[PDB]
Amino acid sequence: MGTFAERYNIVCMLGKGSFGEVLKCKDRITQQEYAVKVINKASAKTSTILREVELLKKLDHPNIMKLFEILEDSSSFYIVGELYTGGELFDEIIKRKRFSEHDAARIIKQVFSGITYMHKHNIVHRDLKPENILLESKEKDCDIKIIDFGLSTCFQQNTKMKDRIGTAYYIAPEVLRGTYDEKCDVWSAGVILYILLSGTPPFYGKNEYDILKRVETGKYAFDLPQWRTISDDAKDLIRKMLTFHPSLRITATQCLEHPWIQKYSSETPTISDLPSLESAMTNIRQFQAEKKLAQAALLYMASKLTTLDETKQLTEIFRKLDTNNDGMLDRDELVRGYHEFMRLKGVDSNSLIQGSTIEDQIDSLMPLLDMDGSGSIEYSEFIASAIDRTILLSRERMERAFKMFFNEFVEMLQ
Ligand SMILES: Nc1ncnc2c1ncn2[C@@H]1O[C@H](COP(=O)(O)O)[C@@H](O)[C@H]1O
Ligand SMILES: [Ca+2]
Ligand SMILES: [Ca+2]
Ligand SMILES: [Cl-]
Ligand SMILES: [Mg+2]
Ligand SMILES: [Mg+2]
Repeated sequence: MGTFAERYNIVCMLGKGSFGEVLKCKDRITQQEYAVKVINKASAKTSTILREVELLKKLDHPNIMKLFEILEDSSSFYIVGELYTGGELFDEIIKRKRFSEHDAARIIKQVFSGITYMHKHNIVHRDLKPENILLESKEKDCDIKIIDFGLSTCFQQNTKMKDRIGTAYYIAPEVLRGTYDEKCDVWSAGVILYILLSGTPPFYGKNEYDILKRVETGKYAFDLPQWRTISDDAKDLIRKMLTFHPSLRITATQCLEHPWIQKYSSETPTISDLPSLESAMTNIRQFQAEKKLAQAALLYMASKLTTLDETKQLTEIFRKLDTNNDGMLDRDELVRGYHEFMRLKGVDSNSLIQGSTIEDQIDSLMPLLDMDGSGSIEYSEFIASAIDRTILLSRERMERAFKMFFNEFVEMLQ
């Protein structure tokens, strides 16, 4: 475990939910701010708790809440995560009341990418709804972040503190029968998508009694007038997600790959991205030239101590390279991105041999950037190798890296 009070100062409260309370805290050395969920230990239901929390920490996906550490004192567990300032997707729906097909697809693609990644890691959300999706900031096209999952097996929730009425719109019919498989998240995501495009829940009613009665029948329609102005492709995706029988309901990956999603997720590099692509390429080569000790040390600092404001350019590059929208870079995506980079420069990729091809270059690189051997370059691995090492050289950040384990320490990093 570890000592929370030594490392962090509590600044203010941010919210209260089912499992505990969420506060803003500040790292005493770096002054970097974080969100911390504080859970009373008597609420447990600590060895297996830390084991399941460890899996949560290693989730590394741009649309999933990022957790940095779990600390403990005599009364509480502290789960310290990235701080998001844009509020709940719920509030954005209220303000806009509904979204263009282009805007809805961009939002729901991120939900699909996050849920796919969760399911591949054997995690079911079980309460997916707009109140549990935060915007990372107030910036226009910012990433959304799925929150509020993973603790239901280890800790006792207070049913009162959860917004039951809100949840009811979103629950799959099999949940009313005691079932919580992966497919229930797909149904909830389909309710979200229905709402993004129409502004209205597909299963609706005055109060919770009428809503749940409609959920149990599974019956919904595209009868509202605004559905006449919405494409058949979007309706086809919704019909596949809101299938009554979970066995016939499509998977999250099939959601992510649906043609309607692909049409509006064509982000690809352009001439204006060349400065940052060139920046990323130089830093990656330097990273791939440093020894296994330096590399693992750099990954640790980039993934835990960098800020959203410092990774924003690299996050846009990552998204443009991520052709299949799953929030990870596979071998072919790096090869294609390399080819696109050269094309944008006006350079024939065959000039490289005069001393190997893009394909040989990437295949030699994959074992060095995929430090965890996952088969793909996750977000934190890309940032660590592509970030300018200069920003990681902050004295405060070195101080924090040291304290987690000095004059010699600083030189070794340098
Ligand atoms: N990472 C975060 N950044 C900012 N606010 C958060 C974060 N996590 C939770 N919150 C706030 O705390 C509330 C309850 O959190 P939760 O119990 O995880 O649903 C959320 O609805 C947000 O208002
Ligand atoms: Ca990908
Ligand atoms: Ca990996
Ligand atoms: Cl949490
Ligand atoms: Mg205490
Ligand atoms: Mg919540």
